[PDB]
Amino acid sequence: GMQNPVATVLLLQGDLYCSPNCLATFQDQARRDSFGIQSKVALKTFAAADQREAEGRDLRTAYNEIATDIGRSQQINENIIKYPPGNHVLSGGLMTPFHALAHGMFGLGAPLTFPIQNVGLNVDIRGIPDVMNVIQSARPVGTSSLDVNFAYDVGKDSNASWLTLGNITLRLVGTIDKNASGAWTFSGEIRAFNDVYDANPSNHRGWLGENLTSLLSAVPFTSYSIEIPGSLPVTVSGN
Ligand SMILES: [Ca+2]
Ligand SMILES: [Cl-]
Repeated sequence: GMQNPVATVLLLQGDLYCSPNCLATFQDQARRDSFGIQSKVALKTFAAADQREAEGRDLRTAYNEIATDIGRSQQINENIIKYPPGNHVLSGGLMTPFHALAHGMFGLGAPLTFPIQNVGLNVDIRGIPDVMNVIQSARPVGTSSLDVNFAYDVGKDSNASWLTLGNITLRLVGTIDKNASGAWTFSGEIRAFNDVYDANPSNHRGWLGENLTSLLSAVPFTSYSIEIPGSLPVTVSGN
């Protein structure tokens, strides 16, 4: 099998970590070794696997391949997988909040990218009064412009992404075509402002739970910026 027991345990735990049981299983591991080697190596593997999912790979395949590669070493220390130095990208998948968590403890404060299309937004503008108020403000019949920003609870769409981002600020930018009737169409795009990730584990207590938050309170962290590049084209109409 593997050249070491850390990789062996990773492969054994694949069915649980690459599932909805990931958090509970990781909490149990962290409790067992006091956020020790196996826990740190698991967390780094999650971040690596998420990175690979962001690049187009299958999560479980990516996870298994990283564990297998760790398995080529006879060593068992926490550096048998290194948190890489370059451009980290969040996939929006199962392991994304773990990747963000990993980044606060291993990423040296470097910015991370969360492509807007990976977040899982499904913004219903008609459900946002401050935006609808601006839409339906003093406008000429014909074409006019809209460019406004609004807070958004990402949990409206993805409890998961929420674990990483919480609230963010979105920008709606485009043009409105309106009738002499008062019927209108908006065509444009949603963009997102950068989000500060506060890597203090007390900010993550609800998700991480009592024991893990306690264990991580002892570990150094550096907060960082999450860049949320790109645009989501959208169309909205009303009266
Ligand atoms: Ca936020
Ligand atoms: Cl070793």
